[PDB]
Amino acid sequence: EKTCDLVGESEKQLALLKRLTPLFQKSFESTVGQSPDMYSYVFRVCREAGQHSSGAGLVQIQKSNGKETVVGRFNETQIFQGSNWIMLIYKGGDEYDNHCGREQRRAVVMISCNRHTLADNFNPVSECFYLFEMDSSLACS
Amino acid sequence: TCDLVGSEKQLALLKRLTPLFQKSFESTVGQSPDMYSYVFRVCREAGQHSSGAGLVQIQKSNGKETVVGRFNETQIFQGSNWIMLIYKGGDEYDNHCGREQRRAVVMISCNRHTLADNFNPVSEERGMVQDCFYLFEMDSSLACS
Ligand SMILES: *[C@@H]1O[C@H](CO)[C@@H](O)[C@H](O)[C@H]1NC(C)=O
Ligand SMILES: *[C@@H]1O[C@H](CO)[C@@H](O)[C@H](O)[C@H]1NC(C)=O
Repeated sequence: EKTCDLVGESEKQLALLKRLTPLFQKSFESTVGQSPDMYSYVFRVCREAGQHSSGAGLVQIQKSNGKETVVGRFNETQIFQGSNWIMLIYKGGDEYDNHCGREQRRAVVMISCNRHTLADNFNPVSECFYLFEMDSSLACS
Repeated sequence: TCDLVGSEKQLALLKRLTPLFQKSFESTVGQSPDMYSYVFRVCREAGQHSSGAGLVQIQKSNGKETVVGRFNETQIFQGSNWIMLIYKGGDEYDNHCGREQRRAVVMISCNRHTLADNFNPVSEERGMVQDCFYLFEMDSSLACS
């Protein structure tokens, strides 16, 4: 019954967490790259993404063989709300092998207000920083 | 002007933002005594005592300026209806957040009715320090796609 664990205990962030509950059971996926280097990014809200990555909230899957690399874990979550957007952050991903000071990967998902959908249009923006975006009326105010 | 921490993509993005270079943005948050004024500029000096600052925090009680981020260390990304501008290399925290260098993150949302407006931090000095993250927002049709 594990959900998001806030990095630190902002109640403003806990309320934000309850506001996104409607997305907890949805699964977001997007595939970029081209054969044979196609990678599938699967993202979940406060639930585990991927098939072999316990605690991962967003994983990168090599389409060729299904090898999973954790980008972020929902047990190290941060969440902020702007005028018409919500920023979700998952820390504690797998460390880089020979890049970025070999630091733990991290996922940043920019959820934009879209009054015409509860959830949709998830995709990576630019892949020491993994940026993604998606639309949701939940990020509307 | 801005110095990328790089990318042709961010370079085009920097030029796409030129229309905002000579404007200055300010927003004051929190109430007496501990009120703070945040001054933000695009690829241009924002501080009065802080050289190379892209975004500064001014303690209103005494005028102490803190560099939140420098434009000589810029990063820029564009989403569907937003643009994320990042200024790293701000002054280090004194007794918070591992005493690491501050950085400013500004979320520019698409707004097809203003070239630029509604600049403000997403939280107050207090909350921002607690979260070890200085996040700001503003509107601009330049962030529209
Ligand atoms: C998150 O969960 C992972 C499980 O592998 C653990 O290693 C890590 O310490 C946890 N992070 C925190 C700070 O809770
Ligand atoms: C940015 O400028 C400051 C001087 O104010 C300097 O300390 C820092 O090393 C510079 N960073 C880069 C990108 O060279």
